[PDB]
Amino acid sequence: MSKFTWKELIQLGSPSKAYESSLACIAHIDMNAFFAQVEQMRCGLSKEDPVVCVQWNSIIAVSYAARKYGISRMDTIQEALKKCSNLIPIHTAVFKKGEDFWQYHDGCGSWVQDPAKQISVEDHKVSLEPYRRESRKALKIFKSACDLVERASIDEVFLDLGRICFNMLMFDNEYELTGDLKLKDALSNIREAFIGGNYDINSHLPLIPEKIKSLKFEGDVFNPEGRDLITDWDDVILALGSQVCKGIRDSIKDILGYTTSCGLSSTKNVCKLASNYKKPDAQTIVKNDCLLDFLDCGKFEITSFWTLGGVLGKELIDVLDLPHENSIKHIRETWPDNAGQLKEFLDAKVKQSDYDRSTSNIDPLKTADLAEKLFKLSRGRYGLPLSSRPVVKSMMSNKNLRGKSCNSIVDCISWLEVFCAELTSRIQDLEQEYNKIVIPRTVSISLKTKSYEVYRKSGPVAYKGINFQSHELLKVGIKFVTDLDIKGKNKSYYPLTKLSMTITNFDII
DNA sequence: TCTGTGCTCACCAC
DNA sequence: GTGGTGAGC
Ligand SMILES: Nc1ncnc2c1ncn2[C@H]1C[C@H](O)[C@@H](COP(=O)(O)OP(=O)(O)OP(=O)(O)O)O1
Ligand SMILES: [Ca+2]
Ligand SMILES: [Ca+2]
Ligand SMILES: [Ca+2]
Ligand SMILES: [Ca+2]
Repeated sequence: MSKFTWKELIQLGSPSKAYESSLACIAHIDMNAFFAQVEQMRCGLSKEDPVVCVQWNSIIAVSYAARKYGISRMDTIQEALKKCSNLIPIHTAVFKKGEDFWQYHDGCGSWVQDPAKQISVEDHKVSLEPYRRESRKALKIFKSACDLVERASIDEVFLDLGRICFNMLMFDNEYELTGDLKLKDALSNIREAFIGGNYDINSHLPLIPEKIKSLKFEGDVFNPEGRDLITDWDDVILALGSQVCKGIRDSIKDILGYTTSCGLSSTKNVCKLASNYKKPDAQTIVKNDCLLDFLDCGKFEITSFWTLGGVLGKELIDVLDLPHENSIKHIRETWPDNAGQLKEFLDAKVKQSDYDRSTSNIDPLKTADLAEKLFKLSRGRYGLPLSSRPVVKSMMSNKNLRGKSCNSIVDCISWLEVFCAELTSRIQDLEQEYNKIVIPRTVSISLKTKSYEVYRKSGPVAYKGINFQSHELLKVGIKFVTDLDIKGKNKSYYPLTKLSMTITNFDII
């Protein structure tokens, strides 16, 4: 008999509950050196070209070819050039003050000797739109290939591979395990059993068939301990996932040119670590059996977990007297029976004045949740559902001003054109994300004076029509900046040190 | 193979 | 209400 029940297997077929099954097959896919690849691709360059994406004098993304020279985000452009003279730095696109479009100034930048070809920080604003556009393309590819996709960030997704896995397992007559061997023949038992319907759902699954063990994982399977690859149905699901996953990743590579790193496990949190384990263009598979091996390999700490890499993670180091090293094993070793034992410990720790509820990130009421979470996380069995992102509350386009650039109403107005164009662009990236029409009803203009005093005017934006139009947003912005200018006469004001436009009260009609 | 004249977003103590 | 801040790119 198998460790797993029919109920846990069948649940993969359900988007709502697939993640809760210990048989969950989840993937985390992260674009390698994302802005550098998008610039590489746009400029017709190879994967092995040492390109660097730059903002002013900083490096914001470093291609894996560039990293062979010890270049990193830490280096300034000039520094990175001393490591590799053949470096290809590419500035992000920029808005020019007073223009409503961004553009690329190729062969320009602070590293370029010629004074003619610079991108002055004083007169320009970075646009990340090209990276947003590319991310959106990636997203349409992922969404086409998988019925539940979470957009974790601009270059990251989670995929719930449940349906695909389950359906491939049960109904896929195409697939070849080997020459003269197919899935339908290798899995005839469980497939006949499933259609048969004669199982009780809490009945355990039949033992995997010897013939299934020839099923190949795609990518790098992390078992330091040389465990057997396929011992149970979870390993069958994960292996099927890995194949499905490579194909999706090859899609991204073939349509858009981007390499990715990918983590495959039964859990999001573990997927996130695993995608990051090998870069670039690698798939890391972590089987449930190798979970402990993986978490204990020495690269990870309590602090590695998502939402525990912040101050809350620190408090947990202090509040559980955690070792600086091997803290994952530690937490599992200290409370090996159940969430309860650690919950109680937290409660006991809380009361003695080792801390005050003024600077604390730990909620006493919901202390169980924390204990379940850590207990689960430490064994790599804490499964969160994939979710969509919260609707957008506000969008701001800002410029921190240096110099005397903003010395007048017309200067402001020139910066406003840029903010307004950028915001208009971003409304659209959202209209396409939501496939619904999105209009902001309120605008706010803010500025900091020469002496850093804040001025702000906030109000409704009138549309002479049903459709949002950029020029209407600008018009209200102009009025507000004009009113604020009047407000500041004979007071510290110009030259300004900051100016921004924030939209809010989005109607998602 | 963390960082600064980065950039943005959301939260909640004052 | 929001500036300072925390967090994430
Ligand atoms: N500290 C930062 N400053 C500016 N831009 C950043 C920073 N961190 C990330 N970004 C931008 C540029 C990155 O290409 C993109 C995605 O971030 P991230 O995935 O962490 O790194 P990456 O894709 O550049 O490298 P990796 O291959 O390690 O994922 O977001
Ligand atoms: Ca990345
Ligand atoms: Ca990332
Ligand atoms: Ca097992
Ligand atoms: Ca302590």
